[PDB]
Amino acid sequence: MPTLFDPIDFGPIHAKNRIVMSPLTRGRADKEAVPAPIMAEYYAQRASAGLIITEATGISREGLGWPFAPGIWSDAQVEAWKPIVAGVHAKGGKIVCQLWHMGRMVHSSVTGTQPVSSSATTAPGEVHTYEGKKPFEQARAIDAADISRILNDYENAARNAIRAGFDGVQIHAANGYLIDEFLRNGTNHRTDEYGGVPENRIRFLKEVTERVIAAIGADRTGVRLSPNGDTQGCIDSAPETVFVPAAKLLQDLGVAWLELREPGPNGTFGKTDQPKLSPQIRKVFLRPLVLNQDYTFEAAQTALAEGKADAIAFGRKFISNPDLPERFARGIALQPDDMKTWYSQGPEGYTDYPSA
Ligand SMILES: Cc1cc2nc3c(=O)[nH]c(=O)nc-3n(C[C@H](O)[C@H](O)[C@H](O)COP(=O)(O)O)c2cc1C
Repeated sequence: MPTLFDPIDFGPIHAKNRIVMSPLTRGRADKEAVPAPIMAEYYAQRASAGLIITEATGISREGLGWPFAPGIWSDAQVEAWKPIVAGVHAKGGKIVCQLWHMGRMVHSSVTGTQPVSSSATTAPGEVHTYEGKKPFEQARAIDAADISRILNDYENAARNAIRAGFDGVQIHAANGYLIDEFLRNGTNHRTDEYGGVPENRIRFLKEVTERVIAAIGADRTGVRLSPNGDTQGCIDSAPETVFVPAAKLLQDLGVAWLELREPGPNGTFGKTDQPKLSPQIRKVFLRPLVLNQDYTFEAAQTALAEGKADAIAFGRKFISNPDLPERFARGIALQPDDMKTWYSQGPEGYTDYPSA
């Protein structure tokens, strides 16, 4: 019954439509992870999205490896995010901060410390640094003092997001970052209460989510999961046995909304033959369910008509179509995105894609 053009409530967040801007790392902050003024223009250009999910935003230096990505642990960062968020609100938009701990996906040259993870494992390929790509480093398996600290960092980051004026947060529990490295049995080789059976592998997600909810409210908390397909060396051998229970826990804790990134067999941002778990998750998580990856306008419209999702998040289309909702409403061709400038430092390929 819903179309992409119909409004939706994400908890108390009143979105004007169901065309979500997915989280996109762009690397237009400074080397100190403080947002830069150009980011205000980039997000204001995209304020017609029913909801913007920010680029992944580091909760701590330990968890933030991506060159020129922002953080939200410090008041300098909070003060720089304030005008960015204000410019979206002034255009009638809504925006949530995606809270990031990268886990084993960082390089020590950026963070100053060894990568941390569920287990002492190594991501495949090479990692981005300020001196170019380097081999990934084997992580260290976090202990109870580290868990306490990391929970504190999620708590503080969530508080700071609200302090900056964000409408809410999304916990980044996807794409082979720290939480995902606990969830999936390909990365989690722990012997303690955080390893082994699915309820143990969900425990870290549970504790992060509980601490964010206690800080800012369940109704202001969303989560992203990526249940299916290897992403950055992280895969589960039987994802339904951990991700359907994870989604149910989130439902029971009061989490306001859930986004699933789901590659398919012919996916163009990763691909996989692991089946998509959205149909099973839709039956256990009953609040707004946002799906993502490879959606066209007609596939998205059909998903909402068939009750498969309440909203769809678009990533690459929002890179090059700041006015994606208007282009869809008006049948205007979608401008191609320039992959060479996804992660570069310029305004080129960032704030210089025109609106219709
Ligand atoms: C340049 C770029 C940066 C991205 N950064 C993030 C990110 O910060 N957080 C995240 O959860 N996903 C990130 N993603 C994944 C997207 O949110 C999205 O899942 C992906 O682009 C597929 O959806 P699409 O087919 O609509 O583009 C990124 C994708 C791209 C292309």
